[PDB]
Amino acid sequence: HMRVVVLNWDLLEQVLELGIQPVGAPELSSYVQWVVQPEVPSSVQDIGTRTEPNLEKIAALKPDVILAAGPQQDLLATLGRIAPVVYLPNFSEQDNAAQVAISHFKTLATLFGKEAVAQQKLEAMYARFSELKASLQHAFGDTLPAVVTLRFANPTSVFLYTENSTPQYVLEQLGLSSALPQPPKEWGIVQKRLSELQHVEQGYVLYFLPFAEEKKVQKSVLWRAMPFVQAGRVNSVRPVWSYGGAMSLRYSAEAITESLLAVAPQS
Amino acid sequence: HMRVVVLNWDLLEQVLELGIQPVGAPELSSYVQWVVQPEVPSSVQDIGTRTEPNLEKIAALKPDVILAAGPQQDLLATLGRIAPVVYLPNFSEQDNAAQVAISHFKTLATLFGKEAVAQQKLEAMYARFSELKASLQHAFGDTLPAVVTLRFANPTSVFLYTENSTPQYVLEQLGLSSALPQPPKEWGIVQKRLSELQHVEQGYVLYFLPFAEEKKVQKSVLWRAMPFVQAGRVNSVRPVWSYGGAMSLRYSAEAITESLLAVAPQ
Ligand SMILES: [Cl-]
Ligand SMILES: [Cl-]
Repeated sequence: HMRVVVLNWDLLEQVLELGIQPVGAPELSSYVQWVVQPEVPSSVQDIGTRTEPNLEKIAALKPDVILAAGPQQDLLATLGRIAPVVYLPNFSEQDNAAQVAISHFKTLATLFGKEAVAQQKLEAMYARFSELKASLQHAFGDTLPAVVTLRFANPTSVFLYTENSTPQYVLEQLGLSSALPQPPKEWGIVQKRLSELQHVEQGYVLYFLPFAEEKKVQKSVLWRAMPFVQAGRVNSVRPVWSYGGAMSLRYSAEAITESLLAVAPQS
Repeated sequence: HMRVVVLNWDLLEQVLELGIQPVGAPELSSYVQWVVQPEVPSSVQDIGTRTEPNLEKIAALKPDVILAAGPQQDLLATLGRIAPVVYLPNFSEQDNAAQVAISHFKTLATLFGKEAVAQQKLEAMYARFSELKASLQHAFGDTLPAVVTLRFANPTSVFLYTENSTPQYVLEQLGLSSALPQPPKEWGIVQKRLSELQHVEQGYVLYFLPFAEEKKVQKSVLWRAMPFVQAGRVNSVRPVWSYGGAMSLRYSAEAITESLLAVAPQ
C-alpha cells in the first residue's frame, strides 16, 4: 500500500473501489454532488482541480505514485518530477469508454495488488446487470423499450451519449436499445439542440442529475411539447458520473433501471 | 473484420480471447455464472441456447461467418443457408484440451489474422503453468499430491474427469497425478455414483463451481464420512468451464492451484 495522489474523478473511483485510500484527490466537494459514490474518505486532501492541480500541495503530500488521465496529459512531464506517474487515459474519440474503464480497473489492481477484490467487484457487477435486466423485462416485458441518455448543456442544448460512451454500454448490457444512436465522440458525448429530441417518438428519455435549471426546462414550451414528455416516458436519473471507472457502470445501471422502472407502464 | 456468430461457449471464449467480438452468442446470462472469464462484450446479442439456437435472430444479425462445435453438428446444413459455417468440434474420445482446444485456438487466430495475439497468450499460459507448479512444489514438496477433479451431476452422482479431459491435462501441467485415473470418454467425463469416492484415500478432491446443491451434499452422511472430507483434502473450485477453449486451461490451472494451496498442510 503506497501513497497515491489521484488527479481525476474516474481514477479516484477506481482506487477507492480497490480499497486504496489516496492521500490526494481533486475537487472533493464537487465530487460529492457529481459522483457521489464511492464515498471519498475524509482523510483524503483536496489537491486542486482536475485541469489545474496544486503541484506544491501534491509534492508536500510526498506521494509514491501519481495517477493521471486525459485532462492531465500536458502536465505529465512536470508531475513526473515529483513522483512516478501512471497515465491511464480514457474517453477519447477512438476509445470504448466502458471497456477501457474495466481494463484500467484491472491494471490498477495488478499494480496495487488488489486483483482478487477487482475480480469480485466485476463478477458482482455482471451479475447485477442480469438482475436489473430481468427487473426491466418483468415490468416492460419483451421486447425492452428504446432509451436515449443525456445531460443538459443548458435549457436549450443537450449532450447525447454516444456509441462509445459508458451509458451506452450500460443500456446494451441492460438489454435496452438506443432511441437516438450517435457516432463515437470524445467523452462519449455529442451536443444537440433541445428541439432535436422531437425525433424521439420512440419510448424513453433519461437525463442525469444534477442540473441546476431542471425546473426551468420542464415548464418550457419546447419541452412540454415533447413526444416522450407528453407520453410520460421521461425521468431524471440520480447523480452518477458518466465519465468514471469500472464500478460507475454498475451504479449507472442501477440508477438508470430505477428511473426506468418508474414511469414504466402498468403491466 | 467479419460479423461473427458463435454457437458454443468454448468457441465464444476462443474468439473473445483473440479480440474478435461476436455479434451473437448463446446463453450469455448462464455464461456469466459458468464460464465467468473471459467477460462478454455488451454488444453481443443472445441468440438462444447451444442446442437450439434462434435461427431468425441469427439470420437477422446478418453474420458473415458462423462458428459451430460438436453440439451444433446436426444444424450445420441449416446454418449453411444463412452464412458460411466454420465447424470446430471437440470433446470426442480424443484429447480435447492439450491439443484440440489449443489447436483450434491457433486455427481461429490464422483465420482472423490474430496469430501474434494467440502466441502471446499461449506462451504466457505455459509460463503460468510453471509458476503455479513451483508454487505447489514449495507448499507440498516435490512429491506433489494425487488429485481427483469432478463436477456433481446429482447430490448422489459425480462427473469424474478422464484421461482426455481438460482438468486432467491441467493437473499434469501442474505436476499433479490423478487419484482416480479414468479411460478416455466423450466430454472427458464419466458418470459415477458418489459412493465411489469412498475409494479415495490420501488423495485430494476438488469439485468445480457452480453447483446449486452443494450444501445438500455437504450435509449428507455419505459425503461427511468421506475419508478426504474428514482429512480436509477437499475444496470447491472457483467457476472455470471444464469444456472451454485454450485459455480456460490457464484459468483452470489458477483456480485449481488456488484450491489446493488453500487446503495445503499447515
Ligand atoms: Cl472526471
Ligand atoms: Cl459449451
